[PDB]
Formats: sequence, structure tokens, C-alpha cells
Amino acid sequence: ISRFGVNTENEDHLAKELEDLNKWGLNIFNVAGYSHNRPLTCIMYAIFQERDLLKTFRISSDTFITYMMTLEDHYHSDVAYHNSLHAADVAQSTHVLLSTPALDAVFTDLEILAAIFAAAIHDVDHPGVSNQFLINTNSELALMYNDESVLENHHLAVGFKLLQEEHCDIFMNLTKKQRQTLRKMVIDMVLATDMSKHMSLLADLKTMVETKKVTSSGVLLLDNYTDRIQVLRNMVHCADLSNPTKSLELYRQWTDRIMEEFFQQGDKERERGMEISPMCDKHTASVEKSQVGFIDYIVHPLWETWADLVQPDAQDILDTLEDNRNWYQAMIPQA
Ligand SMILES: CCn1ncc2c(NC3CCOCC3)c(-c3nc(CC(=O)N4CCCC4)no3)cnc21
Ligand SMILES: [As]
Ligand SMILES: [As]
Ligand SMILES: [As]
Ligand SMILES: [Mg+2]
Ligand SMILES: [Zn+2]
Repeated sequence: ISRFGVNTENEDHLAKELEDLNKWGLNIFNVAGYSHNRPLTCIMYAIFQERDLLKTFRISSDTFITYMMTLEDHYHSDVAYHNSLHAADVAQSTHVLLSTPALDAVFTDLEILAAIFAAAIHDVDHPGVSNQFLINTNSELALMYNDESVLENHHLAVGFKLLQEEHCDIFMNLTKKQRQTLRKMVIDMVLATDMSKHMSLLADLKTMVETKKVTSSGVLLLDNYTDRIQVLRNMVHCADLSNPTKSLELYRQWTDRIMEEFFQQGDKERERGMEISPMCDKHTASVEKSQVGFIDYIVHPLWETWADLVQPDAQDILDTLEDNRNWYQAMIPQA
């Protein structure tokens, strides 16, 4: 499949943008434009063929498209940030981190498959409000999940429930043991995307960079499953927290989107007479200080640490982040 719409010019434009598939500088917004709003289906199709995953796992191209298309329809188009474009961008970004030189020959194809799928499903059906909002407003979801990783459990539930129908089941020709290991890994990684778990995750990552063992040639030695899944769960977390590491032109659009989502929640809070969460207040929160604060406290320490694990591979990402931080600081009118 070369196009999803009526415009013949787009095949070319789409195919053009997909030349950057293996690069950090891919522009998912363009992919979205040239694919009739199917950034996730298109990107995943592209990633799977690049990695020969459909052949390696005997996934019919037809079952795959129908699954992806449906996965993608389960992202809410009326949610500013947490929609299929962010899913696409996290899938693509993980695709690039998986090919980093320092992790060469390290992961099985099942593992590579799990990480890319995890990426794709990891915010599906996101309502546009935070876990704390669902908990404080007694949502059906918080009731289902008992207030623990409410959204994350949900996203996983939806992704795997979409595989039940044979016409959608992309893992049909995996072995029971393979599916078993996939589910265990995908679950681990998506749950890892819960921000509430981030310090515990960074702590444990810092404490793997300490005992790190780069083999003679250049690649990291990860022998056991426990070290391997820890990198993957951190890679997908990085991917999700990657917007500030992209070109400024992309970071700003992402930033605009998430603030729109956050202020939509503020409005819904106010509408219900709840205490308005500070970063969700359109009347008082500085968009710019939010990003400087986000980078300084969350994104830099994570990437500073990822960059360490795989150096010098991520050095260019660190330089971009540091430049992007400074751009935002410089837009704060105060010293
Ligand atoms: C565009 C730069 N960017 N990308 C993400 C993000 C962000 N929070 C994400 C929320 C979803 O989980 C991954 C992190 C924030 C941000 N996050 C928060 C804390 C917050 O309001 N949360 C709601 C639920 C989890 C954290 N405050 O600012 C700022 N810029 C971002
Ligand atoms: As495509
Ligand atoms: As289906
Ligand atoms: As908030
Ligand atoms: Mg999430
Ligand atoms: Zn996400």
C-alpha cells in the first residue's frame, strides 16, 4: 500500500518523507499529512517492512493493516496530544533507538517486535486526562483498575483485546511460548511508561550504567533477560519522553499540543469545581517554564543517563535537548 487517500501527489510526498524512516529527524507531522491521517498505520507498516518483521513472523500484510488501522481508530482524534500521531512518533523513535550502534546484535527479533508493538499501543484510547484526574473523579477506569497505573493497564487491555478476532490477530503464527514472552514484555514496557514509576526507573537505570560492560568491539553485554528488558522498558520510556530531543520545529508543535490537552483538563476540572492542577491552568501556567522545568527535572536526567549507557551514540540528541532548553529559557521574559 502506497497511499490511504484520493491524492496521487501524496504517494510521492509520503514515500519522500519515509526516506527518513531510520533517522531521528523524521517528520511525523508530514507523514500524517501525506497519509490521510494514518500516521500510525503508515509508520508501523513502514517499520515492519524495514525490519522484515512480517516475513520473520508470518504476519499477513492484510491482517496487519486491518489491525493497525483499527488500533489507530481507537486513538481519540479529539485529544490534542495523546492521539495516533504521538503513537506513530513513539513507534518510529523506538525504531531508531533499537538500531543504535551500542545495542547491535543484542535483541532478538521477538524483543524488537515487542518494543515496537508496545510503542504503538502504549497510549491507545487515552481519554485526554491524567491518572490523577481519573482517580479524583471516580472514573469507571479508576474503579476498574483500583487507582494503579489506571491508563497504562487500560492501554494494554485495549491493544491485546484487539488481537482476539482472527481477522485482526497479527500474532497468529507465533508459538504459544513466543506469544507468552511477548505479552510479558509488552506489558512490562507499557506499564513502564507510567510517569509515577519514573524515578524508580531512572534510579535502576543509573545503577545499570554503573556496572556496564562494553564488549571488546563496541557493543554492550547484556546476557540475562533481566538486563535486556530493563533497557527496552527504558528505551520506550525515552521514546515517549523524546519530544524535547527533536528539531525545535517539531518540539514546539508537540509542546503546543500537550499544553492544549493539559488546559482542556484544567477547564474540565474547573467545570466540576475541583482543585485545578497547576500545570493545567490556562490562566496562570507559563508554557515556556513548563518545558524548561520538564527538561531540567525529567528529560535531561533521563537522556543524560541513556546517553551514558550507549555513548557516544546519543551525543547528538543531548546537544539538541540542551539547545532546545535554552531556546525556551530565552523566551521566558525574566532572567
Ligand atoms: C512536549 C514535551 N512534553 N512531552 C511530554 C510532556 C509532559 N508530560 C508527559 C505526560 C504524559 O506522560 C509522559 C510525560 C509534560 C509535563 N508533564 C507534567 C506532569 C503532568 O501533568 N502529568 C500528567 C500525567 C503524567 C504527568 N507536567 O508537564 C511537559 N512536556 C512534555
Ligand atoms: As505506508
Ligand atoms: As478486528
Ligand atoms: As496538570
Ligand atoms: Mg501514557
Ligand atoms: Zn505516550
